[PDB]
Amino acid sequence: GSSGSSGCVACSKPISGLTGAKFICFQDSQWHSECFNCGKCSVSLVGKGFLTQNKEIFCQKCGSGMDTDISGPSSG
Ligand SMILES: [Zn+2]
Ligand SMILES: [Zn+2]
Repeated sequence: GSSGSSGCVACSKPISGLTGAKFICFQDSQWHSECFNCGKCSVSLVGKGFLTQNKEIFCQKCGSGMDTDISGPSSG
């Protein structure tokens, strides 16, 4: 996206380019190590495998899309 610059999606600070910092590039957006985590709990996703549903980033346990039943997790 050559139209402008940006900062860490999680804090908007300007990333120190390729100066040697530890960063992640997901969907061309910028994330820092300390800012890469499960949206539902904040556990660091740096190391562990992450999940992506509804464009959101979650941990395995939280994103466990178990095909339990077609009723239960709804108003009933
Ligand atoms: Zn940050
Ligand atoms: Zn979680």
